[PDB]
Amino acid sequence: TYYQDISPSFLGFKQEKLTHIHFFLHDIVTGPKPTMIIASESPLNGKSESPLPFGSIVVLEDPLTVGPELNSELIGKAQGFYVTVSQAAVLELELVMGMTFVFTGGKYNGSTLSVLGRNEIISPIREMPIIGGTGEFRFARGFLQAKSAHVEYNVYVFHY
Amino acid sequence: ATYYQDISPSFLGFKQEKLTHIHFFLHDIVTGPKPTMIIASESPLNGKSESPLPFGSIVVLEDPLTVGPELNSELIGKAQGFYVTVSQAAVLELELVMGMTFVFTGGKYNGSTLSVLGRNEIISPIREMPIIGGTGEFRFARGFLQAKSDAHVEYNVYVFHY
Amino acid sequence: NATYYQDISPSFLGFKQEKLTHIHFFLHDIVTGPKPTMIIASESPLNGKSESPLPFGSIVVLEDPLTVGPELNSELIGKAQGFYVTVSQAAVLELELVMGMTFVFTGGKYNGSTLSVLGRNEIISPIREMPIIGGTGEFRFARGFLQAKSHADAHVEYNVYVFHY
Amino acid sequence: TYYQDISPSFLGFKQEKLTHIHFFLHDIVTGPKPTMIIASESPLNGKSESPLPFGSIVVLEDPLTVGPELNSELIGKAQGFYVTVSQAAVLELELVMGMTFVFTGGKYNGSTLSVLGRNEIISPIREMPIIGGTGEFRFARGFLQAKSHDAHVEYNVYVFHY
Amino acid sequence: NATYYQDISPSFLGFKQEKLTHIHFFLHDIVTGPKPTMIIASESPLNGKSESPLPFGSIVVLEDPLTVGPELNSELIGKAQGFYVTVSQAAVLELELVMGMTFVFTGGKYNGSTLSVLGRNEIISPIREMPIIGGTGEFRFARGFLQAKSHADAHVEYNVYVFHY
Amino acid sequence: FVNATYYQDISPSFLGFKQEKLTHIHFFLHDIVTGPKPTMIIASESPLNGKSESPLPFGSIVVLEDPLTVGPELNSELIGKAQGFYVTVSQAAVLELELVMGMTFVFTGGKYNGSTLSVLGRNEIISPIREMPIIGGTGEFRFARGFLQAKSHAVDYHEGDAHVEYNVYVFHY
Repeated sequence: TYYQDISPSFLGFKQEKLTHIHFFLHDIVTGPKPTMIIASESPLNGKSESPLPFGSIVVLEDPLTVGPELNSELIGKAQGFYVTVSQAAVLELELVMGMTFVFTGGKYNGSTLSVLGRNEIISPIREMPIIGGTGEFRFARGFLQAKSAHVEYNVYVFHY
Repeated sequence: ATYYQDISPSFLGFKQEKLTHIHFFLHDIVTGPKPTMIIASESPLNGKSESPLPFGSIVVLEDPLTVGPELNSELIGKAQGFYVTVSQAAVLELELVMGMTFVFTGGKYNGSTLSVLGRNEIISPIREMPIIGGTGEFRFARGFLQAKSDAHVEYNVYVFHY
Repeated sequence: NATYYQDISPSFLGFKQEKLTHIHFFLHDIVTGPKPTMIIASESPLNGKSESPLPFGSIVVLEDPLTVGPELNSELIGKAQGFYVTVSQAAVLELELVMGMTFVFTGGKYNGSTLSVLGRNEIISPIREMPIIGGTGEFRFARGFLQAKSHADAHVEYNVYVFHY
Repeated sequence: TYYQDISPSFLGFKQEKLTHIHFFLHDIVTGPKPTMIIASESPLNGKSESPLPFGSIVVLEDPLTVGPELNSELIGKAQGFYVTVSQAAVLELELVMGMTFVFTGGKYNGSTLSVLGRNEIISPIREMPIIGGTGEFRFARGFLQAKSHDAHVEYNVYVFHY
Repeated sequence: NATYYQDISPSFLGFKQEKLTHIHFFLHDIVTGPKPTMIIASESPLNGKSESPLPFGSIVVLEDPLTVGPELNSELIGKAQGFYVTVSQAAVLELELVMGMTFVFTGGKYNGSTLSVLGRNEIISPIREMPIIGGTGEFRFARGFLQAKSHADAHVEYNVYVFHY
Repeated sequence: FVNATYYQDISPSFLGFKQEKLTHIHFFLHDIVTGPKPTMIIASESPLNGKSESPLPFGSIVVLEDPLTVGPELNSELIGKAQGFYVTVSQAAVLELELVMGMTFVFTGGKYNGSTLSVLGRNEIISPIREMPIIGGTGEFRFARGFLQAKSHAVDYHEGDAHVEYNVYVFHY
């Protein structure tokens, strides 16, 4: 009535904001042309029983949609690579992942987040850290959470 | 086309600081049946000076705070405190050091207070003074206050708190 | 579990970590004896007109001892000095105060340190809160608040919560 | 020289700066117009072997100069009041001060600082908190240290601000 | 005017204040000659099939000089070491890279310190912004971003802004 | 002892704040190359393989699931595993490899079970002290900033086996 909480930008301060981003990643392995490929197959290709033996390198350019249907509203790509890092895994596989997200659509059109984290696919919820970012996401500090082709993503990141 | 939302840091356990604009009118009633201030102790050179408040006078006050400049508007709080005349020249362009607190009555900040110790020359249009601290919703306050001018002053208060 | 992790002070990397300190003491107000700790410093001009023991516009000066416990015998660890002003024109017995006082501790870690306070004191309130407006000593750069507890020659329980370095 | 340290405002951040202010406060009692008057002596004047009994109130307008000589460059004035909070003894007076510093001349022209704290005049060094400030000292969190050298006390002021 | 004031560093009172620094150097990617600065550590499986020189899934590993000025003969600042991968299925000339690399600095105050980087990179875009993911040495707790500028062998202009202590 | 009792210094969580902590972590990384059950693989050979004189030629790519123990013995209490990759990145180097690594420590045991840190940095294996940044974390280690410091306890520079000791300093909430 006689008071309002305003933005520190009024007095010229650059407060940090917390931003929750939601989207779906589609790693597509079957199709006329898919989205990820084996950049270098694992030396134990012949011996392991795993479809992706220890030490496979995969690179990927997965689209990011607003909802779980593939033809949902595109908002960005996830580009980068993962690497198979569980010697014992056969199907329940474990990955280290180095991907960046690039967004197109809205405030964050052009802004990118970077990730490097450990993803053990069998887990219901999988947590990797938001390493940093560009554009609006400069000075990013945060994490993400992937549930599970198409994976639900929940990103929380501090920036300005 | 909205895959994002700027959530509050409280969602993750953090307690970010906030900036609040407070706006209200202060009523120094000097004449009438019960006035709002009184001269708790007078300057030992009262008759000598042509000033109504010779250097070294001490007024105590209790001025109501209203949403609008009419005294009848919604009363949101009150200023209590004192001030000291601090210019020797003086006469009518008085200079005061004021120590005073604001209490509020209703709203988010029902019951919270703000304290201020500062300096104003009444003759100037903008007078700035600091928010030295606060209680309640205004714990840990740090900010400033801008006053615009039997009397009614316009107050703009910018506070950081949590 | 043998343990391979411990939390350390940010001191070890040269940072000056902000600490929150909880200070607990009793403030005795001796109105008896040949040396009272308080005094009306400037009575109100409406002294005779009003029925209050301390009418609108009175000014009190105080020099009160601070002890670790509620008995005066307990360790003297400080002293509050300052002043306050009655700021209710209505009040007869339900006084409203503005206080400008500073706590100087003579005690342990904080011997020589001070906290300053300017705030409001409704004397009907069972728990009254005032803000820590700044400090010196270990209490340099202090931000915080303060809570005084007492119902209506006595004493008063202080709990202080003050961030500093 | 392939690298250089830049201020955070290049990226639009409002970084906090630590400022050291040096000046001399002049405490004039002798002469045709001094700088402090006794606004209210205590009800224990004669009953006290003391020039300022417990409970005296003094109001002050003191000039702040660059050097120790009243003639040196004038940069501001201290205004406010202080209250004698020590009983008996005397010469060993202890005072709680509420004053503000208003600065002329400089990048801090028209800016103020506020102080409320405890002055044991005996002490060689006396420390007091900077409780808030205005102008360029909005949100000031700091302290000052006064060194006891008519009088002229050396002040050294250490203020965080934006 | 005789100035009565001065700004100090907060370390005068013990604090370890954030610092923001600009670093400006040139990175040279010699892809041609007797000794280049990178090699194709793992060729992409779709070599014959793709038209681009560096097909999706290629891994390059680099150890590139950093100079203060754009001539390779310029004063040497440090190394950029690391890897990148081509992350665009359709690109033929307008490639897209996810890059992972470090900068060792042998120069002045920052001798021995490192910064890390992991981000996107559109080779043909004029301004290429990548995050500073962290750092060692003086750049512990590094936080920032970096901008690379080139044109439609090589040398690329680098401007990095980093917060640290 | 005495006059010491009226002040107590407490967690700013008592007032709802989430103060950042500084955590020191100490473990031993075990780099097993030779023998029947090793923790490494050369996911891709350097094209320099035949020509170069280094055991791990420039442009090799390794992938590792190294174990983390509290003490120097491999028999010691297992506290985590390090997983990821690195690339050889010095062309002059023969024995004194230069590595760029990207890797994650997942911890099993105690306060930090399931929490990860992630690391991307240079390490110059011959240095007596190798510093590498902590680039982010998860679980209890969300919003992590910090750095490692690895020191070689035992090491064979021809066969590649190592017992490295790590000391990580990380800030978080």
